[PDB]
Amino acid sequence: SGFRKMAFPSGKVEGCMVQVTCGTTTLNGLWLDDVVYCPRHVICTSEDMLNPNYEDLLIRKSNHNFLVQAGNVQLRVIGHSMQNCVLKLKVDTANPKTPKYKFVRIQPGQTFSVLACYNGSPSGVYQCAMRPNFTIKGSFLNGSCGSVGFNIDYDCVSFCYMHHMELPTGVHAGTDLEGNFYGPFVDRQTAQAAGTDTTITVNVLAWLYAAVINGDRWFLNRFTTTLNDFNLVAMKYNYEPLTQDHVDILGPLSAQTGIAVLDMCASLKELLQNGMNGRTILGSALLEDEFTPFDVVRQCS
Amino acid sequence: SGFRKMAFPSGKVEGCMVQVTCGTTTLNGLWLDDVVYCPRHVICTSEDMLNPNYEDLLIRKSNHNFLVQAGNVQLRVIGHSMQNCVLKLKVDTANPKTPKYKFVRIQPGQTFSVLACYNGSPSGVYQCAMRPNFTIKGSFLNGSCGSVGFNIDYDCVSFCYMHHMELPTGVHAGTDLEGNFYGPFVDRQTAQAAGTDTTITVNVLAWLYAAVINGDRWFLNRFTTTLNDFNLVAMKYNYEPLTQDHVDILGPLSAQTGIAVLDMCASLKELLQNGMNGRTILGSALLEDEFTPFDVVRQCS
Ligand SMILES: *CC(=O)N1CCN(c2nc(NC)nc(N[C@@H](CCO)c3ccccc3Cl)n2)C[C@H]1C(=O)NCCC(N)=O
Ligand SMILES: *CC(=O)N1CCN(c2nc(NC)nc(N[C@@H](CCO)c3ccccc3Cl)n2)C[C@H]1C(=O)NCCC(N)=O
Repeated sequence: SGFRKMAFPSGKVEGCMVQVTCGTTTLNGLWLDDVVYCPRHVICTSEDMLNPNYEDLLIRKSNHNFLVQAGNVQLRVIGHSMQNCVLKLKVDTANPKTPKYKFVRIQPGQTFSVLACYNGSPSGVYQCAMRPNFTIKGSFLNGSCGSVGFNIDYDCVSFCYMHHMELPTGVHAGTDLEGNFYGPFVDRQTAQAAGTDTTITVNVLAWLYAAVINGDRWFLNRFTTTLNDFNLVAMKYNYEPLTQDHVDILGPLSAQTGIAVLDMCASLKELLQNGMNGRTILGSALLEDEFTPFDVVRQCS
Repeated sequence: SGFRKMAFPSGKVEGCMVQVTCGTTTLNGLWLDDVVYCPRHVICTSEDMLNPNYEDLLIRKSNHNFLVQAGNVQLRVIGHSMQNCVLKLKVDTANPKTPKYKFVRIQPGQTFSVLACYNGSPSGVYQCAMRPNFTIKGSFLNGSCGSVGFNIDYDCVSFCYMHHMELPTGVHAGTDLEGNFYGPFVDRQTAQAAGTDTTITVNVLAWLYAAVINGDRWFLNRFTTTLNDFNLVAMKYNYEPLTQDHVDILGPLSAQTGIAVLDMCASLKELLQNGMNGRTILGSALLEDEFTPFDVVRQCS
């Protein structure tokens, strides 16, 4: 019983966090086997933030310009290279704490855990979702760059996010672990701003199933809807279209609760049109969209 | 920027989780130095749940009736003893991953991280608060007993909670690590139920300061209030009394934002009396009370 924003246990990722310093710039890196990954803007000088040519900046560096510290131990850099917007620092020691891992890029609407770090030291763990506009609503302060996002499945860490910047609205942008940005953001000074966002409909429906599994039933009704008629309502309320694949993915939660997916859609339509009339679902007075169907199944009975 | 329900990194606690089996009952234990701690109801037989005499149940046991597994390694039990509602199983191996730790009992209104576990294997981490009625609104399934709650300060884990049961409303009850229950709950079959709860006023005020630090200002006003006049409003809305100590504890957040505590109280009074008129604070449409002043300071700029 209960339903919380739950992250994956962070220990396997804690043992990978290091501090990378270049000049007077310090941020976090990720140490896997004998490579340390970090945002390439660690080599950016405050003099040309407008259009850094990173190829130029990096050719002017040697290995000894990179200070890597794992706890109280300094790691000798023996190679450096750029991959898209990430730097790869080869070190002379393989991390003995390297978990089984993968680099996976996630979709908008999928969730992951973030281990926020400062000066290579982990400070907290929380759950986040990739928004439809490829930002994340994180919690990060200055120096958090290089903190990572990840999911864990049977002892294997799938890294999906490395933090690079805060946008003007206070939301966050970064890359996958191959250095490729999520969304149109760039690691150079621009008035870049998050494009218009939408609500993740399949996740709101998953969360309504969580609520029914946990005994919140007040929002149910005897009605059904067609997919097409529901999607006309979704569009009006800035919700993403619900696809037949989404309906199929919600199949197990449907079967467990005995509520057809299009019957739940009729409830969501009524909540969008009427509001909640001062009631709450799973302790929230708004419709929550940062739990996937997988998240609900993992957490709920 | 941003404000999330953030837990402490869980690695130091993951390395302490083990599985304890007695008969056909399995739950989690906590392995620190050469002792494993777990709920004593692991020795309860389904035949007398009504008034188990645990002293009797334990005298009838030997060391070999306790199976302790740390990962894939079985730990030899060499001593067993009861302390209040916890069992202490002495094993022949000190946990090499034991962190610096303390056993601390927390107050209602204080927060902590929970590492939910099943069969000695960690599954997720989340943040929780001790409610004024000494329950916690956790997320736990069958077999979660023995999962712990904790805070971390400069490499030292202060354990404050061990999970023992779900109450009929779906909230959770357990003990400190000395085996003493939080609240009036008992590890025997009763219609025990959570007593009436209240909202943690000092934490709501801390969270309004977080919102101002993060640029949500719409709820501020030019008014002030006296402490006595605010507390008359608090009582009406089932909020805890605000003490002068609470006002003092909010001093740093007051100073950083330039908003006097009693000025923020005037805003909270207006939010209680008027509602939010369809607006949100820090992504919530209700007043959040599970962030302490310390939590806000740790997370915010
Ligand atoms: C992750 C982290 O700890 N960061 C983000 C990067 N960094 C920073 N500082 C400043 N000060 C002027 N400016 C930037 N500008 C961004 C572009 C935004 O358009 C930039 C510019 C050049 C190269 C790379 C980048 Cl990301 N970046 C310090 C620090 C931080 O959190 N800064 C807050 C603002 C931000 N845009 O991240
Ligand atoms: C933590 C955990 O994994 N638990 C909780 C304890 N346990 C359980 N099962 C059952 N089945 C009938 N009953 C109880 N009763 C509680 C008292 C509630 O009044 C009890 C009775 C005797 C001794 C100790 C206790 Cl806690 N407990 C299984 C399992 C679980 O989560 N059960 C759900 C219900 C509950 N009360 O925890």
